Amino acid sequence: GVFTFEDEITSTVPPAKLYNAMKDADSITPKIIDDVKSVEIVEGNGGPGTIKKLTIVEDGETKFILHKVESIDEANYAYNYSVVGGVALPPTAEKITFETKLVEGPNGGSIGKLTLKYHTKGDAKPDEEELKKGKAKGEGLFRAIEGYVLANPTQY
Ligand SMILES: Oc1cc(O)c2c(c1)O[C@H](c1ccc(O)c(O)c1)[C@H](O)C2
Ligand code: NA
Repeated sequence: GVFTFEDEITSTVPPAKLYNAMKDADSITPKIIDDVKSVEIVEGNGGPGTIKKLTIVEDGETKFILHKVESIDEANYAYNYSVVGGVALPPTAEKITFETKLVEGPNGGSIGKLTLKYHTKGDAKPDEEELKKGKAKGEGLFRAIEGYVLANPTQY
């Protein structure tokens, strides 16, 4: 079954900038996120359908995550990817989809909507700790990309 969750977040960065930085995530994330060591494209050109392998470290052990780029809807400043393999993929889960979309916020900033779609096998439900972990991850990437923009103002 598919279980969807949406959280609303805010940033002081305007959406066009955040969005341009969201597209450079493969370069930005390994710098900022300590556990993330690299992102390699396995198949594709970077657009929808592209498969990426992330190499991370957890407990001094190298582990691998597989991502699939799902859709990149500029008109709605949106960037969507799915975890399709690895330990970021809980044993009882088919797939996890992470969507981020941005609109203008009150004061030149942005309002973000982070969507988590947890695909389970058959009639299983998502494990609550795994959900908590997946939301933290989604928010973490957003705050990485945001952090990089705030710290490197001339680049965006
Ligand atoms: O081991 C991790 C740690 C993380 O903080 C994250 C991991 C894996 O994977 C995701 C992630 C990490 C880097 C990316 O470039 C990306 O698009 C997604 C998550 O959102 C952030
Ligand atoms: Na790193």
